[PDB]
Amino acid sequence: GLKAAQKTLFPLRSIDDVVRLFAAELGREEPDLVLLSLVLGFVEHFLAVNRVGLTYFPVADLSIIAALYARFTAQIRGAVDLSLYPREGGVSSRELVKKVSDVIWNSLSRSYFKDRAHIQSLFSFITGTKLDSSGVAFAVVGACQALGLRDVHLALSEDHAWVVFGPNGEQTAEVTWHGKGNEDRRGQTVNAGVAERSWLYLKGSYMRCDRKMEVAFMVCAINPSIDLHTDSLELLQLQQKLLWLLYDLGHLERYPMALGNLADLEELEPTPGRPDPLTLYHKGIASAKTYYRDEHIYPYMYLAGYHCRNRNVREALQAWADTATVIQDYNYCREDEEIYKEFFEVANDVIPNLLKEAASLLEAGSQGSALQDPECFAHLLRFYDGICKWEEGSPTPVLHVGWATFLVQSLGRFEGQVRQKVRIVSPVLTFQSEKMKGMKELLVATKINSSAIKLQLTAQSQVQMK
Ligand SMILES: CNc1nc(NC2CCN(Cc3ccc4c(cc(C#N)n4C[C@]45C[C@](NC=O)(C4)C5)c3C)CC2)c2cc(CC(F)(F)F)sc2n1
Repeated sequence: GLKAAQKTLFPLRSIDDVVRLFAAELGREEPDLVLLSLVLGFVEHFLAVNRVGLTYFPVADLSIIAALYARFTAQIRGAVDLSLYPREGGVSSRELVKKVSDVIWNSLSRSYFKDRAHIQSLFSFITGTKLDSSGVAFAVVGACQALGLRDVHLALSEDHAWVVFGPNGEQTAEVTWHGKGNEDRRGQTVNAGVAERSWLYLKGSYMRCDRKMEVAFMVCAINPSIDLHTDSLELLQLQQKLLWLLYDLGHLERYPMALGNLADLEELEPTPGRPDPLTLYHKGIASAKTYYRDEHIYPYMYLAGYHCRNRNVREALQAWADTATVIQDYNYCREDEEIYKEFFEVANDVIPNLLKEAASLLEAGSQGSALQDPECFAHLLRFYDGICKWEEGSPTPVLHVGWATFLVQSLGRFEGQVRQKVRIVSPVLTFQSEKMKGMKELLVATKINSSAIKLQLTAQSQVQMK
């Protein structure tokens, strides 16, 4: 509106007052995305971007928030003439979605760093004319809500955002850019990306938000970071309390990564009487299995990262094996580089460092070490197997020799007597990838044949002539 009922809690003087506003909006037929994003962006600005003069909490006065809200609605309503886009059947047209996208896009500053922190909210859009990639998609949805377009909703993969709209909510439209140096596809469907089985479009198992999930998205989008070394405790608390509010209302049920975010916040500062982080990570994985065909990678990464921080090598390896079992059924496509980077860093930095410490602890007499557990060797092998299977049939390759030395080193952290205990069948493990099937006979030698492993992992045809 803003409607009278939306104004009664102002001024917001504390974290808890912001939570009360979110609770009130989430109890309405349609929570007001523009109001909520402006409030979060205002408090984030004064808690993380500029803390000069902060004494407790940046009071959000109604006059200030209402003026920002009016700037947004005036910009959208003045620029989008709905009479040019008649709404057949109470649903929106592709041309109307494209117009809203164009209005947001054309408002942005001509040159700025797109990966900056704190450019996600409508506060940033209004005051700085800057948005990050997914911020543009959220702003399009908020503008559509402000215009009365109840069918336009945010769609989210694990690395991109777009909109759904139209009859039955069945149309898709790109509304923002993805990554750096890719060609704009605004206004097009996501069908080519779904059909090519890229990770970017999740084989179609992406999130189709309702309004409550769009509120969850903006809460996950809070960025508490003040600088590289410092987070705002106030914004961490706000994000944590808002995620618990959403959790209790059922609005995280279909949002795996939000459950992982909540688990990470609980690990940092547990809330008495709430579930443990592990329970929450497992709920995020359950959500992905239940609603998204177990086609998401990050729920397992969140779990693996917790185990890795807790130096629980066995369960970290299991969770990484599970990430690879998801990725194996994708084709590695152009624009999937973010997930390639995660696997590369896990394989070639994180696992090596974890196993190096495990080896030192084993030398010092550790008992029950992952390095003496053949099931942990099997998890390592299953991790590589899924990456090799991912590569099969893909338009771009995954493995190269820069992976091969780390594989040889990690395999060799397990003594041959441990490695011998895994039965590879066509502790028991079955390989899905042809690369790992051919590597089987190299996996039990006391001194692994490093050159042969490298040949098998990279499918290198030849050794040096001379
Ligand atoms: C909360 N809601 C939420 N979150 C989203 N993305 C989150 C994805 C996970 N990251 C953290 C992160 C990043 C890498 C990690 C782990 C855990 C592990 C593990 N193991 N790794 C791999 C590592 C270990 C490494 N190296 C040294 O340690 C990092 C390699 C973790 C938790 C934070 C953002 C998105 C994206 C959307 C699409 C958009 F809208 F944006 F278009 S919607 C949306 N919603």
